[PDB]
Amino acid sequence: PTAYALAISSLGEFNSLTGGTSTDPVAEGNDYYYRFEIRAWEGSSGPQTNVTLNVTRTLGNSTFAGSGTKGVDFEVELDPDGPFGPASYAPVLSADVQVLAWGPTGVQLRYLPSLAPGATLRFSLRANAVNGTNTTVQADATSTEAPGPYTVFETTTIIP
Amino acid sequence: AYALAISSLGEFNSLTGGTSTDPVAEGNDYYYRFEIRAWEGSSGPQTNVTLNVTRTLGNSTFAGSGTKGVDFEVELDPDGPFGPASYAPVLSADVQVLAWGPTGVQLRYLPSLAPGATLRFSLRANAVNGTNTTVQADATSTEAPGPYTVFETTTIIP
Ligand SMILES: [Ca+2]
Ligand SMILES: [Ca+2]
Ligand SMILES: [Ca+2]
Ligand SMILES: [Ca+2]
Repeated sequence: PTAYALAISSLGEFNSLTGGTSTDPVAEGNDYYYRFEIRAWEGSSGPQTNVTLNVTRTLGNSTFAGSGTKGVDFEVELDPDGPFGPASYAPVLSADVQVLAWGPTGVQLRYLPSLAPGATLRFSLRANAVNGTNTTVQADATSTEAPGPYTVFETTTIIP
Repeated sequence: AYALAISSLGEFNSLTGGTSTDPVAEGNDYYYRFEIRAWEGSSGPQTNVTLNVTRTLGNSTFAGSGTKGVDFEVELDPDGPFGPASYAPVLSADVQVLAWGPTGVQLRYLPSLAPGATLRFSLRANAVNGTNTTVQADATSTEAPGPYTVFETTTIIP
């Protein structure tokens, strides 16, 4: 059997930090947002601690924007019962997310509360579009109990 | 003149609608969803818009022999995010299945894809193992060869 497991998925690119519509391609000089989901297995023995997202630009010239302010540069929402219950995504408190790194090529965010079995976190991250070459980002999820690696690669077409 | 985009939408427990999944338990079916999106600034419509999906890691397989409405679905949103028209299924004859096997599928949309329009592809897979499945999805057209590629990953509970 298995004690703990995590999943990651890309949801694509968006024109707003929360709600709004999907985009890609994006015109050079515009802000756009990446969204990723980290999901705890419903069969997990208990809560998972130090659930971390690490996102790095691998290709292209788009940069993660700003200095890393919650509600502007990034947002983290918790769906407490995931797809197993009718509770919706809601923003978490500022004190629940630690910004371990925030730079143009790389961000790292840790969720401090434990993540219950079946619960899902949605991360939204602001980028600045630059160039006529595709931007690719690698997104990696870990917890103390489930180190992974769990990795996706999302690609954005930037119109020059 | 022309440009295309691709995005992963993650994994689902149904071919259309239902809810998001991942992790998946071994022995269950699940569905990958990908979107190909024509640039709204494109000169004209784009022909032979193709999705190629291949397994890069793990043991999960694309399921069945490639029957529309069972193993895969293609939906068109004719104005994409720029207009309030929704996704609707396309006719069986609008989608050419160039390849369909356990490690690889290739699907071509035969009508031309208008500037700003989006295609959403759903593909049935069989979950096997205690190692992550990774799939590579590539989009191409005649006028925007790309290739444009994403890599989506599924946790399989053994
Ligand atoms: Ca996934
Ligand atoms: Ca819920
Ligand atoms: Ca994309
Ligand atoms: Ca629409």
